[PDB]
Amino acid sequence: EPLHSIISSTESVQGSTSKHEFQAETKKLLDIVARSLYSEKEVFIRELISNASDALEKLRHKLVSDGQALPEMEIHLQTNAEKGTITIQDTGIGMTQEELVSNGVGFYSAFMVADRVEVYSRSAAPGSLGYQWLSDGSGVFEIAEASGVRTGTKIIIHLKSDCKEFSSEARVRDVVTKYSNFVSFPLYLNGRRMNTLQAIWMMDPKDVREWQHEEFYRYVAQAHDKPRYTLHYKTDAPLNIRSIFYVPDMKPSVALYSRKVLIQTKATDILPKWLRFIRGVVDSEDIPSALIRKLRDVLQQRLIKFFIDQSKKDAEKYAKFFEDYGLFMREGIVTATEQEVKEDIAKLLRYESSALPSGQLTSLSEYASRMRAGRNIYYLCAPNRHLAEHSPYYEAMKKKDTEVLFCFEQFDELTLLHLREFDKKKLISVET
Ligand SMILES: CC(C)NCCCn1c(Sc2cc3c(cc2I)OCO3)nc2c(N)ncnc21
Repeated sequence: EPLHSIISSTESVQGSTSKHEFQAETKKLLDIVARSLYSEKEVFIRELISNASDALEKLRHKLVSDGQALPEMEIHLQTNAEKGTITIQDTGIGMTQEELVSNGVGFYSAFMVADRVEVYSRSAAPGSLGYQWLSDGSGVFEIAEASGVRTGTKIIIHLKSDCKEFSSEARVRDVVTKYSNFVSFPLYLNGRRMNTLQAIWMMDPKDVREWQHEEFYRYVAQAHDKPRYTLHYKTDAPLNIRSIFYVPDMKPSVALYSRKVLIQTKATDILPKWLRFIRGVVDSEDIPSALIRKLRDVLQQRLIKFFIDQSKKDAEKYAKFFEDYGLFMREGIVTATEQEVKEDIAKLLRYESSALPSGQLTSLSEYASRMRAGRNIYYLCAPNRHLAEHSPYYEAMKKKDTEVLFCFEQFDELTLLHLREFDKKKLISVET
């Protein structure tokens, strides 16, 4: 068995610790984080991992920048049921003495579950001394020079009396696989490797290719088919977004990460209700019921444009897509309030036309681009094609030289009825 242990008692303090009042901001902040900020107390494990990752990254960066060799870059967790402790060490960039004295606020979440926190840290900088940092989370911490400290940071948590659960390996394992499956550096628990998954949404879209997208699709959608559609969307311009969206090839939710770190597996609010058929992940740093709105919209127009290009890249596959998911588009159109929201989604609708061969579809805008200036969009629900063609109501439009849209289902017609008007033109039935 591949048992990797890097965690042991090498640290010793020769002198005495100097005592140290928190600054008036930090006392209140610590209590806010430890007693209010988070709703689930397990997330401390999450936060401490995040920090660890960060440390490691800038270490890595730094070294690769200076152009020197890379050491072991790992994150280790150790549980101890009888000392009743949980420990997290990283071999990343450490903390200088000033960095410890002065100030990664997620760290303080540790005091949500601990009644004493014990830290050993040593900067990666050349000729850096190790230091010990101690605190009961009141208003007093202690600082002392320590020896036998490895480069990086070791955080030892002495759990509260009824928080002993986080000294159990099974519990901690569950928490880890829950929030930290996609950690960017190798993570071990009690000697055993945990994370195997690659946060492929952080990648460059050009560097990810099919088998990866399939693996991840099956992961987040918990499915066995393949995605029929794939949109890898990165942006920094409006807000920060690293997202992947899949449309299942089976005919009939998105996870919210930030930090390559899970926040909610069921982010139903991140996409509009009519795009609930979409699978995948949204990763955004601008995420602490308002900005989620901002993001939800941003994703909505992004996805709409996506499906439009999909139409104009492969109209037959998109035709099938409209047959399998048009339900959601009609629902979303009727559901919308502001008009051109309705029209935006309406750009995804595909219907048969009198000026098109029976079987072929077009959109409203396509229709309009052949609509001779002069003002109205004509449609008609018949049971089938040839019945619409032989409707007197249409045969009044045949030699009147006008194109007419053909619906074959009541929900389509109700949709166009609700829509009322689309871009500088109203939708009228030829039975009016
Ligand atoms: C390098 C440092 C300036 N980055 C700021 C975040 C501080 N920090 C943190 S959060 C933190 C941790 C503390 C602390 C204050 C913070 I904020 O006092 C006792 O230990 N974790 C780090 C880690 N594993 N490696 C390197 N730095 C860490």
